[PDB]
Amino acid sequence: KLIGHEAKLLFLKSFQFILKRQIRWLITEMRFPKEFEHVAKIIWLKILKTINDQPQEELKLQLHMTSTISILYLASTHLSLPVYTCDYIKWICTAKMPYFQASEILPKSWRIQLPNYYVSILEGSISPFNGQLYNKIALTCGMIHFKEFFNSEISCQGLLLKLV
DNA sequence: TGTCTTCAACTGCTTTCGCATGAAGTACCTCCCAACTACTTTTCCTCACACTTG
Repeated sequence: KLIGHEAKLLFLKSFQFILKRQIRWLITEMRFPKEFEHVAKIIWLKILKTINDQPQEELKLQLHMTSTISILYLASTHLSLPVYTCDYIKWICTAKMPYFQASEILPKSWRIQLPNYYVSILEGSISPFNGQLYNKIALTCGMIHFKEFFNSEISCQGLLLKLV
């Protein structure tokens, strides 16, 4: 229950946390050591860097339901473990991600922090339409300047195998 | 003009001494309160049309 800059800071924070919860199920899910974990962490560290700069009263960050998986997606590609469609279907099928419902938090309290303008608009709003999902990845790459930072992006002779 | 006589209406009382065990007048209006559903609210997000090229 707070509006403005600090409302945003915790909106920020909550976004912070669920992604982390997302990542660890990621590790249990695939089991691809420190590596998957730390690359994902700095990726968002890098994402955060940008958010602070256009701060003042910049509230454009309200990253979407898709922003988080785009993050995990790009981090995975850096590593280049899998694929997108496969990942998405697997995730929906097993709810592997905490993606669809945002009640997890650890907030009970973050919830009450008045999901207000933001945190309420977090965790599970709706399912991806048309490019309502590849477009975000591009935006993340732009903010990220991801291609310079990470090697071999979108690759995978494994998607071909998956497909045949 | 004067005195006597009756009847009926009204006054006042008819154990003491303690526990009990207190309750209860109050109508007209109400604003507040509690409610169900619908509607509205704040912040955020993402795409779209057009113009110009050859």
